[PDB]
Amino acid sequence: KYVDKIHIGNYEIDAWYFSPFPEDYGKQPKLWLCEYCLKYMKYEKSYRFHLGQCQWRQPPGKEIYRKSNISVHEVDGKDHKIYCQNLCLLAKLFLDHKTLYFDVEPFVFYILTEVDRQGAHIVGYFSKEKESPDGNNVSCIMILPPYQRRGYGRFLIAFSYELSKLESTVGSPEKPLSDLGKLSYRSYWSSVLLENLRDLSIKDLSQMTSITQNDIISTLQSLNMVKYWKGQHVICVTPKLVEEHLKSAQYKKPPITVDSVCLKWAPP
Ligand SMILES: CCCOc1cc(C)c(F)c(C(=O)NNS(=O)(=O)c2ccccc2)c1
Ligand code: NA
Ligand SMILES: [Zn+2]
Repeated sequence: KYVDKIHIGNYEIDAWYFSPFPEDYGKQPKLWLCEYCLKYMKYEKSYRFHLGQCQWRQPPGKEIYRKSNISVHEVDGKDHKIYCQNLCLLAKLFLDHKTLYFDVEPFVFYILTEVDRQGAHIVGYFSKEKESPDGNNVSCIMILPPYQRRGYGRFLIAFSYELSKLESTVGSPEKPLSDLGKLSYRSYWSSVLLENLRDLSIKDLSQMTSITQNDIISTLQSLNMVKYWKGQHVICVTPKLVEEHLKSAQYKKPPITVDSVCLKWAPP
């Protein structure tokens, strides 16, 4: 029997996938998780006692982004091993393709939280390899179900690319992406490139956005905005065609913006 249900904060959440919590934890009808330190527990009573005792009111690591009540914490896998292991076990409940949960030292984790009077409440995260040979600026990215499709995933996607910009590099999320992950990345890519085309070669768009040329090309192909000439993809769009796409339905929800002014981060 596997963990099939968790209590975290004020949410009960059904699992989507197997995650390798220890066997005696999976046998319980429900797993209880401290929303601040991510300690997982077998019983409501041990959960209630921990809450009265736990002094954490936010993730560990350093707050590298804060605007109003939106906050991002950078957490090194080597400095906060247990925390990051528990984060990975949590994420695996909602990610089919994640495979790494206990060797967290090669990773840095970026925790998105939403703050109120009580503390900084975890929304989701993405992990990133400290040294990515394949040029991946995201290893795994996960939004907890009650926060999905509400702008938090787009924020985190945009955030990963702001780091890539500061690193003077391009990057792409590690594949395979989840079903909702694909739609989210394609929508973010379209929004960003269409906005830049409204306000340029494919190499220019890549340097301005840190989106890889392949991801730019595949996105422009889905928008039918690229011509092919003698082995080279070429951007072929009229300023009116861009506006037609942009005012369409799906680009109407107001995003949580990444304000680079509020991002306190220096590249390694
Ligand atoms: C738990 C498994 C998957 O977890 C995720 C992962 C990602 C990358 C997500 F983006 C989301 C998510 O919630 N997307 N919807 S969205 O934020 O409103 C959005 C709107 C427009 C353009 C992009 C995103 C959930
Ligand atoms: Na649920
Ligand atoms: Zn705790």
